[PDB]
Amino acid sequence: SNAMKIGIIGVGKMASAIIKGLKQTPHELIISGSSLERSKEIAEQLALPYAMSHQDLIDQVDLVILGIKPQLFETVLKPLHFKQPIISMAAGISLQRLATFVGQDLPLLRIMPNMNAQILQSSTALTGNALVSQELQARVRDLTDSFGSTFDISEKDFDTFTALAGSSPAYIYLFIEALAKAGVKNGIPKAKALEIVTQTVLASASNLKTSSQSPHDFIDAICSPGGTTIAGLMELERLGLTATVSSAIDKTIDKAKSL
Amino acid sequence: SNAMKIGIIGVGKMASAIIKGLKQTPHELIISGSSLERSKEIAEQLALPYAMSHQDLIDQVDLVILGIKPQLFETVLKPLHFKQPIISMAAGISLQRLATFVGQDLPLLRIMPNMNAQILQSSTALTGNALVSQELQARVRDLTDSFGSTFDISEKDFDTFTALAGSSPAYIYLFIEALAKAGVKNGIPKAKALEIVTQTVLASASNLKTSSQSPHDFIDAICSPGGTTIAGLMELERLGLTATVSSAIDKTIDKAKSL
Amino acid sequence: AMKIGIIGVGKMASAIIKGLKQTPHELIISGSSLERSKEIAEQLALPYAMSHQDLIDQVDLVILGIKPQLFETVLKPLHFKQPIISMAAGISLQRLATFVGQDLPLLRIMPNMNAQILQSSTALTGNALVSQELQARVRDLTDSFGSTFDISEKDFDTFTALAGSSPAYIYLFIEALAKAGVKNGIPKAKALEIVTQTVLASASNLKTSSQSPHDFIDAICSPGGTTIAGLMELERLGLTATVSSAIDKTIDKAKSL
Amino acid sequence: NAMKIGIIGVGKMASAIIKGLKQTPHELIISGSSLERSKEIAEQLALPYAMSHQDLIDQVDLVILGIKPQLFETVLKPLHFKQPIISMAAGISLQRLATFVGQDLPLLRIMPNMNAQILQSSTALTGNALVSQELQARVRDLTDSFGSTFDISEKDFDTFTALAGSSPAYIYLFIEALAKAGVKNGIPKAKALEIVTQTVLASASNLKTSSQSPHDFIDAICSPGGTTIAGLMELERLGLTATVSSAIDKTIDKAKSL
Ligand SMILES: NC(=O)c1ccc[n+]([C@@H]2O[C@H](COP(=O)([O-])OP(=O)(O)OC[C@H]3O[C@@H](n4cnc5c(N)ncnc54)[C@H](OP(=O)(O)O)[C@@H]3O)[C@@H](O)[C@H]2O)c1
Ligand SMILES: NC(=O)c1ccc[n+]([C@@H]2O[C@H](COP(=O)([O-])OP(=O)(O)OC[C@H]3O[C@@H](n4cnc5c(N)ncnc54)[C@H](OP(=O)(O)O)[C@@H]3O)[C@@H](O)[C@H]2O)c1
Ligand SMILES: NC(=O)c1ccc[n+]([C@@H]2O[C@H](COP(=O)([O-])OP(=O)(O)OC[C@H]3O[C@@H](n4cnc5c(N)ncnc54)[C@H](OP(=O)(O)O)[C@@H]3O)[C@@H](O)[C@H]2O)c1
Ligand SMILES: NC(=O)c1ccc[n+]([C@@H]2O[C@H](COP(=O)([O-])OP(=O)(O)OC[C@H]3O[C@@H](n4cnc5c(N)ncnc54)[C@H](OP(=O)(O)O)[C@@H]3O)[C@@H](O)[C@H]2O)c1
Ligand code: NA
Ligand code: NA
Ligand code: NA
Ligand code: NA
Repeated sequence: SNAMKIGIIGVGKMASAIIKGLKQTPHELIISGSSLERSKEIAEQLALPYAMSHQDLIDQVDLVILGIKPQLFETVLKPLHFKQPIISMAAGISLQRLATFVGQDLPLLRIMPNMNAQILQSSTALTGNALVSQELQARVRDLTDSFGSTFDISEKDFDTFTALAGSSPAYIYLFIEALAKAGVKNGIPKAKALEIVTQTVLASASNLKTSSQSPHDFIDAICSPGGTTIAGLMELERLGLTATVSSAIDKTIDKAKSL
Repeated sequence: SNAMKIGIIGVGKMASAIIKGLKQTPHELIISGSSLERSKEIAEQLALPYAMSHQDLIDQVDLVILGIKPQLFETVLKPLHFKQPIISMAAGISLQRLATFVGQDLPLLRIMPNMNAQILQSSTALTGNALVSQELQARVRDLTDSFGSTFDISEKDFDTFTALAGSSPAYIYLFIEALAKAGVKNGIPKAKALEIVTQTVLASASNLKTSSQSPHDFIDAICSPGGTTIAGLMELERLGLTATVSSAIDKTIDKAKSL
Repeated sequence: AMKIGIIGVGKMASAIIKGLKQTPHELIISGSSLERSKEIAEQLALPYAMSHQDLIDQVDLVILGIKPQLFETVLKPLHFKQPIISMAAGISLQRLATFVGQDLPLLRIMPNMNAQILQSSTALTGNALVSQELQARVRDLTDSFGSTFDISEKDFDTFTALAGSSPAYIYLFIEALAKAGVKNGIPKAKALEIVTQTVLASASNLKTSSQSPHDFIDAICSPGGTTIAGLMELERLGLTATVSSAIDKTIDKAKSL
Repeated sequence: NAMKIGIIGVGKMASAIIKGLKQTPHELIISGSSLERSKEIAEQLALPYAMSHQDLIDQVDLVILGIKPQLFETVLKPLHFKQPIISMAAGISLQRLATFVGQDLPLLRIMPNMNAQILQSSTALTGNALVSQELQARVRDLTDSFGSTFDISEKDFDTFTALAGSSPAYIYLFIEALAKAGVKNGIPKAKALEIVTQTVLASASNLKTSSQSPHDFIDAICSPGGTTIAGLMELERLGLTATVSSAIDKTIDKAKSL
């Protein structure tokens, strides 16, 4: 059948998020944690089969997905013997470096998902090494489409995409929290302030998405002469909002590079 | 019939946006611009009846909507004789001040919409003076629901809501532009960078909306220990993203207060 | 064809006379002292008056070229009897009526130094005594040394910053580009030639195009390129905030004058 | 005395010089990042396309490169060049270009800007040791067709890139800042922008035709106890000059690292 068996090594927050989307596929799933005790425990919570070891996982599966953090790739992967294509979700680790940990004869793929996988709206980058066929990439693209959208991104752009899509949800939340806290400062209860700004963020992003106008086109439209919005906007300029965000993205990329 | 005749005095960007939603109602619409030449010209563009003067507008209508900027309220309104309930969309002008321009015997309402009215997803505050009945408020709430959602907000909170919902779209766009420009700095074409971040902003806001978790709960989930996201987040802290946004909201509110 | 008189002729007033010489009107000037009047009249190839009042009695229209802080001192002891045009920053039509009279049509202009090449961007406005006749005759005057903007008086201080003061900010900006050129190995004259020509062309491109400045910025910023690196440095150090705060200060000063 | 000129990579900048190239006697042909893209671009620009880069190279007297600097190595090494080549790329020296395309070719660099769209680019031009008097003169006619041309030595190219290639973006951010200051203070954006754009245009024209320096002009415009001097000292306070200089330095750093 089109159905394959997929094993996941390391199941934390990001891997847990993509499981939900993977349950909506025909495929069979099996997991493997940091200890056997931990594996049973999360297999409990997710209602899925667990493996007795990572090698035990590897020996029965058609495709492996790696959910461990990048700092543990060498330690965890080198002692193992892989036998199928592997997908890494890890920031900062190239396909070339993965091949040294895992083997030069394996088709290897990289994805860069985000926590919006939780609602099947991840914005996920996908790329493969020279051993990945058209058909295999398409099969994996089916997997990524199950928990959001999929972007065909060159590997040389993966670190930048990690910042724009992978990490940015946190920056978006801090920004949202900032508007809401400012509502609190100024008289509006937190829950109410959050509801208003979250709905406004949603609507503003849809409006941009479906319009041919740029972000600056909208800003010109919204800033009435001598109005309240231009006052707030020049305060954003004075305090360096744009420089702040961009510097943050630079730091994110720098970290991805050093990993 | 339930249908009324509604006249709009001053039709710029914000008033143009709410027309689309008002066309989806049973009601009859008529507009009135800055000059008769301008009125014909925009009635042309919107495919609607225009009035020969503001008084000409006032004499045939069941409800007036004011789309002029706050700085022109005194100049434009005092010479006129109003005969029906009026809705003001203007930032910074209380119902009490409007009554001095327009009359102490009129039911008066305030709304605070945003440019997302363009896609019928405005987040709109609504309030009325002591002359507004339950039935009239409900009829006007029907109007506001035609171009988005409606919030029952005390007038004392209108200036803060103006900042959180009315002006914030511009701040959201500048923030989005900042992420996208940072993608450009780092190798990703503008259009592509915008597509990725706009979709991520959309998805992140839906995820927050439908979840019981706070923005900081999500941030903890997204920040892997020693990872790329915590690096970028501490850079946002170092450069004062939260203080920046909040100071901007303060400036927005200050301007609303001085108007 | 009227006889037009100018009281006070410094930098701005001198720049404006080149354009006025190309109108059919007759001109006469009056300075800070008889000697100064003659010195100035010689170099402009124009007649001069023996005193401000002597100027006033023979002239259809007065143009004021003195600094705002001299308006009271210089105008109060005179007796005007024509429409007056003020080019002064900070001085309202209302305040001027206080110095010269409540029965006079009074206009304000706000030109800039580009009058020298007849390309000033000049705001024009008048009080309640100004017919659509008079505003027309005066608009012909201002079109002689550039373009004319019908600007309401409430917007004059801002126009003053945007068109009147801004040439100096533009020049500091150009100078900064050229100094940056010098710092990095290109001679001052050559860098200034390059930059001036680039500013000139850029603004011509913007003017004839339907695209916004930010649209052009998007076209110019190649992904991973040099321009986006420089642009984000400008954002880091606050170019936009800095210009805006300078404009606010210009407007604050206009207000307090 | 007419060449055929071929163009490899056609983005914003390359599309901008076409208009001037069309006013020349020379024949033109293009080649993009795929055959599908070549035809879309040919459609938009009303110009012949080649079936591939080598196909372009094989039938052409001169090659102009409009690809990004980051792509030179990947795109140029596999090909076999057979004629003089003009690069418009930031940051890549003639010496480095020769390692990608061969040591036996006359090679030239230009540095234009987006004002080529209206035939008013400020374009630097330089050639390697293999470029003749006559060839550079022929290239000078090419760049003269979309603006002015500056004979500048290559050691000065990264600085020229910043002053003339990148600077229009800095000029527009400045104009935009002036226009937004207008909006903040009650004047509509379109109106504000019309006023400042016209002022920048006239100011730069006055400077060009005067013998006075920018600082001379500043002295003229700053009436004692006036509004301009107050704004000027605010620019000084907040560091306008050092800000522009620092951006130029960063533009040049980037060109160096490319
Ligand atoms: N979080 C995000 O929003 C995000 C977004 C995009 C990409 N990513 C990528 O996703 C990957 C995981 O990130 P995360 O945030 O999910 O990290 P996390 O929450 O810390 O999850 C890592 C998991 O791996 C487990 N683990 C530790 N040692 C192991 C080993 N010996 N063998 C098997 N499993 C082991 C840990 O188990 P215990 O709990 O028992 O210690 C933990 O649950 C990273 O590579 C990151 O680059 C994350
Ligand atoms: N823009 C927003 O995102 C936003 C958001 C929330 C609330 N608001 C509120 O909405 C109101 C309008 O803002 P806006 O951004 O739409 O401003 P705008 O774009 O400048 O529109 C104002 C319009 O009123 C017209 N007008 C001027 N004088 C008039 C008079 N004599 N009689 C009738 N009409 C006249 C102008 O006509 P001409 O074009 O011919 O000059 C202009 O089209 C403001 O009160 C503001 O507080 C705006
Ligand atoms: N400069 C600009 O770029 C600019 C731009 C737009 C608007 N403006 C406005 O234009 C006006 C002129 O400014 P400016 O920069 O041209 O100043 P300026 O060069 O210093 O001119 C002032 C002139 O007034 C003369 N004056 C002094 N006392 C006088 C008196 N008692 N009677 C008659 N004339 C007297 C001075 O004569 P002496 O030379 O003998 O001292 C001097 O020539 C100001 O009101 C300013 O706000 C200036
Ligand atoms: N932008 C400026 O104002 C400016 C000013 C002076 C000099 N420059 C220089 O001009 C060059 C291009 O800049 P730009 O702003 O025009 O960048 P751009 O718009 O991104 O153009 C680069 C073009 O190269 C194409 N391309 C990608 N891969 C290719 C390949 N495999 N073979 C052939 N063509 C390929 C791209 O096609 P697709 O669209 O199909 O991907 C794109 O259209 C740069 O080297 C830069 O240093 C730029
Ligand atoms: Na790395
Ligand atoms: Na107020
Ligand atoms: Na004043
Ligand atoms: Na370089």
